[PDB]
Amino acid sequence: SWRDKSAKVQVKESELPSSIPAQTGLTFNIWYNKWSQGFAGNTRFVSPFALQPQLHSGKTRGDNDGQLFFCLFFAKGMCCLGPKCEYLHHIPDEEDIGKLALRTEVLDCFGREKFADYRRKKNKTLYVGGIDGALNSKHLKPAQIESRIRFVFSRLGDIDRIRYVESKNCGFVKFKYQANAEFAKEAMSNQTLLLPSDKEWDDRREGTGLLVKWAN
Ligand SMILES: [Zn+2]
Repeated sequence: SWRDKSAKVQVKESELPSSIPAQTGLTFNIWYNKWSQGFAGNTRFVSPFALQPQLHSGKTRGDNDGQLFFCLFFAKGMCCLGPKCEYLHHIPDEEDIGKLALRTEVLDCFGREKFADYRRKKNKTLYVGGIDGALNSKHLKPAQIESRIRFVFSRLGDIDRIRYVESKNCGFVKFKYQANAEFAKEAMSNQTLLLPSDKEWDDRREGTGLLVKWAN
């Protein structure tokens, strides 16, 4: 259990671009967009960092300091603080979500303004696009592709239903809880769908990262 270990450091500070911003801060998007644009290709970059929930999740100072919000850098595999982090480093669970419900209805699980409030039904469904590209056009059949989407998303929260739609090169992932959809959107954006066992793994950065958006 994540409760029985310290959160792992995911990256060294020196691997990240300077002027590291606060996750809820004024400049986060300027900084992150600049980061993204530094990568080659015209299509969405494939992030060199990734959350590995089992390996990475653990206690942080946030767990002991009354923190209710989750670490955005953690979700993206790029928190350099590990157990020093004042935000949470685990996958949101029912208990966390209950506490968040009492605390706010305008902020997401990361402490940012909710998407719905700047453009009653809580949206818990994500559109996942660019699947073929995130596999470097590997020849997989639908059963295999579905298994991969299910695997990576199910480790980010309780899944209500998942659908892979071959004709549209996309998937739809509906979570039981909005908090997990919020978390998973940040975790999976720009990710590869390749696995270490794939012949293509070493060349994963030549793909195009997953497109993950709120579904209609
Ligand atoms: Zn963190």
